[PDB]
Amino acid sequence: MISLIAALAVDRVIGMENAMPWNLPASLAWFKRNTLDKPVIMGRHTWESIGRPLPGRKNIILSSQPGTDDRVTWVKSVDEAIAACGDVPEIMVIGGGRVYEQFLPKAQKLYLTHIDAEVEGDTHFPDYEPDDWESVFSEFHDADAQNSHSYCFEILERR
Amino acid sequence: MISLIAALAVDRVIGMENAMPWNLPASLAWFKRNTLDKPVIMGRHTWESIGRPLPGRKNIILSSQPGTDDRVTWVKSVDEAIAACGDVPEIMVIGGGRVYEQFLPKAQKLYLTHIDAEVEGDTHFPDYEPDDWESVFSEFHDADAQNSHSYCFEILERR
Ligand SMILES: CN(Cc1cnc2nc(N)nc(N)c2n1)c1ccc(C(=O)N[C@@H](CCC(=O)O)C(=O)O)cc1
Ligand SMILES: CN(Cc1cnc2nc(N)nc(N)c2n1)c1ccc(C(=O)N[C@@H](CCC(=O)O)C(=O)O)cc1
Ligand SMILES: [Ca+2]
Ligand SMILES: [Cl-]
Ligand SMILES: [Cl-]
Repeated sequence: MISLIAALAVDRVIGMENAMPWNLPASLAWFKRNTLDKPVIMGRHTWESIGRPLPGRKNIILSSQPGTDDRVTWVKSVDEAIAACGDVPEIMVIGGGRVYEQFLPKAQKLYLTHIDAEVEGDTHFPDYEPDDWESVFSEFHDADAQNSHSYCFEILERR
Repeated sequence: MISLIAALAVDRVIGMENAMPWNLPASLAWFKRNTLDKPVIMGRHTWESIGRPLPGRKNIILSSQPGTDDRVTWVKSVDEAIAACGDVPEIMVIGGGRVYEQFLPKAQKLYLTHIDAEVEGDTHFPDYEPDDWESVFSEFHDADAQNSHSYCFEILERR
């Protein structure tokens, strides 16, 4: 089963290249809890923003360009990315935009962090008609001394 | 001598009700570099925001209220704060607003990170007179894959 995990600002704006203007360690903990011990597929820009292999996960980079680093798996197509995962219960696709667009059709679950931040951006998370998806869990949190903005975790299942 | 080290958004904003809406590991690395192996003096709110004692530094908390952690030194006056420092070449004051206000008058140097972020602030860095300070180092950087906003590091020495 393929799942997409994303952090979205108002209007579904997502990061493109530069780091997003927010500080949400609680959201990063949610991210870690949901991807640990699973294969993660990301595009090149996401890899650069991360800056190192995520520990405890099989890191797969989908890109047309060459594999800089030997610590991760470089793939050139969706098929190859899938194959590289082997046979596991759940594959996590962590972005960016183009990567999400390529896997959404095959996706069965969405883990989303909705953040109350108005960011100007070009890229948006693909349009999902939540009537093709059942929202199964939603939990809101206010901003605090450690988290810059209000955020809401949501899990949606493909119906 | 005493030095103040701070991260200022536009209009000299240093703090908000919640965590600052930025992600700047480069600025945190500059903060680490310049405070390592030195005593650091902070107010209670800054302490609570950090969450733990800063490694490799002597952590001194200036507050009217009682000590909640055995890992740090709790002081009740600027005078006591200074004394707790011992015989060191440089004492770093890391905030917040009220602490900076109390130490500015005794400071000989400022290490500033100016960040291009427009935010409604709660607390601001005390107004400094540009005629009283000399900039001896400046370095600009744009936002990138890991840093959400452009910033510039500056070190000023009292004329
Ligand atoms: C830029 N980036 C991509 C990123 C960030 N937040 C997301 N958040 C959500 N919800 N979804 C994503 N796909 C997502 N992707 C990053 C950057 C750093 C780490 C990271 O350091 N993660 C550590 C946890 C934090 C830490 O140890 O500092 C981990 O083990 O996952 C993760 C993703
Ligand atoms: C909230 N806060 C106060 C803070 C933040 N940035 C600043 N930046 C500058 N330039 N000046 C300050 N006084 C300053 N103070 C913090 C929070 C965390 C860490 C921190 O984790 N510092 C690690 C470095 C970062 C890391 O390991 O992620 C250190 O060793 O100094 C420091 C200050
Ligand atoms: Ca100069
Ligand atoms: Cl990407
Ligand atoms: Cl404080």
